[PDB]
Amino acid sequence: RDPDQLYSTLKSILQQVKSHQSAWPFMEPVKRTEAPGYYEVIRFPMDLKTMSERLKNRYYVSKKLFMADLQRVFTNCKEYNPPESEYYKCANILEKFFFSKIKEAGLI
Amino acid sequence: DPDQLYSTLKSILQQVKSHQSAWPFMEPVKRTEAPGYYEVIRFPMDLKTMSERLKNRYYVSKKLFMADLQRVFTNCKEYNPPESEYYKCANILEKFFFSKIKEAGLID
Ligand SMILES: Cc1nn(-c2ccccc2)nc1C(N)=O
Repeated sequence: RDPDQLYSTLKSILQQVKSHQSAWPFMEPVKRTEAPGYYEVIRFPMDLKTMSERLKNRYYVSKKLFMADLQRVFTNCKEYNPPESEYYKCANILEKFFFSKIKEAGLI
Repeated sequence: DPDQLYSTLKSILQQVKSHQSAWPFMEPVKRTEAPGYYEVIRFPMDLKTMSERLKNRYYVSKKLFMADLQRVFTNCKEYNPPESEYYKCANILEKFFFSKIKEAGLID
C-alpha cells in the first residue's frame, strides 16, 4: 500500500525508461574502453543496471532516492559530454520521457 | 587568491541571470500562479534566492552553488509539460550553465 505499491510503480517506470530508444548510453556502467578517464572526472557514477539492482535490493524506499539516482545519470552525462553530443541529446530526451512517466504515475 | 571562488561564482550567476532564457527563474514561484507547486516541489530555488545566498557568503564551495542552480532546472522540468516554454528555457539555460562551469574549470 505504502511500501510495495511504491516498488511496483518504480519498477514499471524504470522498465519503461530502460526500453526507451534513447536509453542505450545509460544501460550499464560506463566502460573505460569507451571513455578512458571517465572515472577520474565522474565521482558518483550511476547507470540503469545499477538502478535495477538497487531497486531489486529494496533500496528505493522513497521517490526522492529514486529520483536522485536517475537524475545523477543525467547530470553525469551533461558534466562529461559536450551539449551537442548524441549522449547529451539522449539524456535530455530520456529525461523528458522520465518526467512524463513520473507525472503519469502521480508519484509524490 | 582569497575571494577567487566568490568572483567566479558571481560572474557565472550574473551571466546566467542576464541570459534571455533566465526569465522564468528570476524569482520564487508564486502559489497563485502554480497549483500544487509546493506540494510537488519540496526544494524550491530561484536565481534571486541564489543571488542572496551568494551575497550572504553561503557558497563556500563549488558543489553548493552547482546543486542550487541545478535544482532550479530540475524543478522546472519536473513540474512543467515537456514542450512548454518553461521546459525549453530550462534546458537552454542548463546547457549554457554547463558550458560556463566548464569554461571556468569548476569541473573536469
Ligand atoms: C510554473 C512556473 N511559473 N513560473 C513563472 C515565471 C514567471 C512569471 C510567471 C510564472 N515559473 C515557473 C517555473 N519556473 O516552474
